[PDB]
Amino acid sequence: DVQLQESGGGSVQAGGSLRLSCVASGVTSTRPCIGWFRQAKEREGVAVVNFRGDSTYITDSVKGRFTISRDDTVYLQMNSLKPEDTATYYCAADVNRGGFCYIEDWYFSYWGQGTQVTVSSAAAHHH
Repeated sequence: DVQLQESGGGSVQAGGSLRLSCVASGVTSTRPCIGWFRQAKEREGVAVVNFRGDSTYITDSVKGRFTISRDDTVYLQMNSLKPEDTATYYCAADVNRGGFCYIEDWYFSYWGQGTQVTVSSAAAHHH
């Protein structure tokens, strides 16, 4: 199996930033498309990146604040965070599309355990 190791979650204030990472191991043939998904509600897409670094985002609003990049190690840089960005973030892999990507979860067969991201309003935030 492809194995996915997530890191970089935490608790921040609204307007803050976090950088998630996902490291894929167990890749023996096709390098995977790596995607980030989140679930606060149903699971939803965020962004995906193909084996050569080309990215696709769920919406323009998301693309304006988050950036996905690839070194099989992928980063999701999250800026200008909204309270509503609070969720468990999951990385996922698709090795059945030649290394290329779709944004939808039904193309992904390997899932990380999830990493919690908590974004608090100014009134609620404590270090």
